Amino acid sequence: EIETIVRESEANRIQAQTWFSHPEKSKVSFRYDERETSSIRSISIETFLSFYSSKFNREPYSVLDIGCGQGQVIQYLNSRFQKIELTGIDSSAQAISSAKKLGINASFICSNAENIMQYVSKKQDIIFIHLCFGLFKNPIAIVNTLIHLLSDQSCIYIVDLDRNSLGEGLNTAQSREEEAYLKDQYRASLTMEEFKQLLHVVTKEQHGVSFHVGNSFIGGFDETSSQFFSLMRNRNLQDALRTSVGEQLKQSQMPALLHGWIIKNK
Ligand SMILES: Nc1ncnc2c1ncn2[C@@H]1O[C@H](CSCC[C@H](N)C(=O)O)[C@@H](O)[C@H]1O
Ligand SMILES: C=CCOC(=O)c1csc([C@@H](N)CCCNC(=N)N)n1
Repeated sequence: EIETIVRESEANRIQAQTWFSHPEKSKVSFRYDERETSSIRSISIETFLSFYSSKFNREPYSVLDIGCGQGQVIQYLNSRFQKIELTGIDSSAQAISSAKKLGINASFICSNAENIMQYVSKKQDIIFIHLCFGLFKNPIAIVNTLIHLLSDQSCIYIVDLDRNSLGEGLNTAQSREEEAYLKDQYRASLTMEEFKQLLHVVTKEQHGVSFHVGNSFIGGFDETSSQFFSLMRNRNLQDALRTSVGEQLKQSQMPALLHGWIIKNK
C-alpha cells in the first residue's frame, strides 16, 4: 500500500520542510538550490513545453507552478511567453513576497498547495511540481486535487530527488550545513519504485489520464523512445541544453532524478 509508505515517511518529509520554514536553515537551502539546481530549471521547463507542443499541437494557455519559491520559474515563463496565464503557490510568506516584488503579470498565492482549488478554478494545461514533491505532508492528497484541475489536454510534470541517490547526492555539499540539508532532503524522498506505485494509484481510476515515470535526464524518457525523439526535435529544449561548460559538466555529474508525468487527453 502506497498510502502506508507515504504515511510512514511523513516525519521525514516534515523534517525536510524545516529547511524552508526556519530562518537560518532557509539561508542554507537557498544558497545550495541557487548554486546547484538553477541550471536544471530551464531544462525541466523546456521539457514540459516541448512535450505539450508535440502532444497537443499548440502552446499551453496556462501554467500552474506548485511550490513556486521566489518565482524564478514563472519569471522564465514570462520571458518566453506573454499570453500565458501564470499562477504560483508556495507556503512560504517570504518566498511569495519576493515573487510578488518581481512585478510580473502572474498570480502568487501563499498557502499549502493542498488548498489550491480555493484559488484556481479554470482548468490548467500544465501543472509543474519541480524539486519539491518530497516536502509535502500529504503528497497523494495534493496530486488527487491537482488532477481535478487538469484541462482536457494537459499534464502534471514532477521532477524530484530519488532517495536511492543520497550517496552521490552528497558530493555537491560544500559545508556541514549543506550536508545536513541534503541528508534530510534525500531521506524525505521517494524511490523510483515508490513513485511509480504512487502515479499508478492516482491515475488508474481516472479515465483518459495516464502516467509515465523514468530516471533518464530528459523527462525520464529513454533515449530510444519515440517520446525522446519528439522532445529532442524542439529547438527551445536544444537551446536550454546548450549552456555553459561548467553547467553541462555539473549536469553530467548529477545523480539521476525522478521524472513523472500525469497526462490527460480527453
Ligand atoms: N505544502 C506546500 N505547498 C506549497 N509549497 C510548499 C509546500 N511545501 C513546501 N513548499 C515549498 O517548496 C519549495 C521548495 S524549494 C523551491 C522549489 C522550486 N519549485 C524550484 O524549482 O526550485 C519551498 O519554497 C517551499 O516553501
Ligand atoms: C545534483 C543534485 C540535485 O539536487 C536537487 O535538485 C535538490 C537538492 S535540495 C533541493 C530542494 N529543491 C529541495 C528538494 C525537495 N524534495 C525532496 N526532498 N524530495 N533540490
